[PDB]
Amino acid sequence: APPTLWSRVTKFGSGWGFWVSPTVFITTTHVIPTSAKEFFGEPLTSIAIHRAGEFTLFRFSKKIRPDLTGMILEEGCPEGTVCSVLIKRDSGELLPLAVRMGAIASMRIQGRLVHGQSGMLLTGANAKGMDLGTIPGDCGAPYVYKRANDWVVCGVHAAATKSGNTVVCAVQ
Amino acid sequence: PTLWSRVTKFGSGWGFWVSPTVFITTTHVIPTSAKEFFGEPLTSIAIHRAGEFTLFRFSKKIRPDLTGMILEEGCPEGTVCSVLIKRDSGELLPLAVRMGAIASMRIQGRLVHGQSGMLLTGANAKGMDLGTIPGDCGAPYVYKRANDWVVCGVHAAATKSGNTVVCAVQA
Ligand SMILES: CC(C)(CO)NC(=O)c1cccc(Cl)c1
Repeated sequence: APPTLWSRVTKFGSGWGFWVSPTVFITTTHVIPTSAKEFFGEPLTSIAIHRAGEFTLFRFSKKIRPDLTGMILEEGCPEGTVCSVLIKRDSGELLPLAVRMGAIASMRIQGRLVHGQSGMLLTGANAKGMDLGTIPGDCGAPYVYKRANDWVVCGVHAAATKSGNTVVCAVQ
Repeated sequence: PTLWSRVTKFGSGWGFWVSPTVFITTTHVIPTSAKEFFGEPLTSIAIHRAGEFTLFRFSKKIRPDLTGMILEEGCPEGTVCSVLIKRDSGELLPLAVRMGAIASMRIQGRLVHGQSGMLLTGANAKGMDLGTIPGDCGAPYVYKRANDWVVCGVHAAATKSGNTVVCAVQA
């Protein structure tokens, strides 16, 4: 995946978030530190927060990442789209996991209720474990795909089944 | 402890540590001029070649951090293998491959003998981290059986799509 998409993937709370633009940062609601009152040197009172279930968007009143171009964020993607989930792992290792995207879904995963766009990993027979599949610390990683001219981000990693291929992308 | 630590840059492609002393790769990626590999004189290395499959056995422990894994001659038809691709970018790209019969296949004008496979990414336009490229040769084919990982061969070739592949196998 292009270096300019990896540069946007930022370690955050118990997981990750993603810079859509110099002023817009997206993440999974449950990775946000619940005590936090300051983000990137800005107080809460200078930030517009848009929350839909497991999807959170932060809009800043100054350019926090002026090195970046604004890119397209969409509310999920068409059924059958193949996306990459841009996962960073132990020691500048980059893991762009291939996922075939499905229907909007509500599920119960490890007792928790989760809603977003479902998908199936295309990495192996079963993706149990960290070599072929996701771990809890991957939450907030972006789902991206190429419209063979440009790249689109269509949501953030919310949950995965224990012993399975199924993942959920939280969407705007 | 990870399978990915076993995938190592080698010659024009990659190879895989099966054990502290056993390394497997694709015959055509191996340097044709060498007096040592991994600091060990070629004098003390056993080389077993079968077509596009090569196994090296070293006289001392090169990777003492590793346990020995199961190596088999291919896998049953219908098995969904993972090809463990490493890229010079720093990307790790595990891709699902549905495995078919052992055959001699015509791939970009050459005959290649090994186990056929097709990627589950399928459609085409792999210009997205969705298919193989020539520099990926020697990457291992693995799958989970019970609690056990099995390595069943090495990446030897692919069609122009990068979606129809050949896994070179032992013996
Ligand atoms: C990435 C950092 C170091 C900063 O955002 N993460 C945390 O400080 C963190 C992690 C887990 C839980 C809570 Cl409350 C905070």
